[PDB]
Parts: sequence; C-alpha cells; structure tokens
Amino acid sequence: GSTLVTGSEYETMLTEIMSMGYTRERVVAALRASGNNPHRAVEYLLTGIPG
Repeated sequence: GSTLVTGSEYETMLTEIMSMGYTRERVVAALRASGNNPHRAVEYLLTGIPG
C-alpha cells in the first residue's frame, strides 16, 4: 500500500536531484517546500518556489 517515504528513499531522492547540479542545501530546501514530492521539488529548483 501507500506509505510514507523512508529515510533511505529520501536520501536517494536527495542525491538523485543533486546529480542535476544542485547543492545539497538547495535540494533539501526544495524537498521541504514540496513535501518530498520530487516533481515539485525539481520544478522549484528549475523555475522557483511559489511566490
């Protein structure tokens, strides 16, 4: 069933997005802003957070 992401899955998501050329600090902030939705996190990194 649908469960919350695990810590290890979060870390792989974080490092995967970092491989696009973003610092760890920025990706962590984007993932927080997106609620661990990688699609929104990447959108925020590409074109900016809401506002």
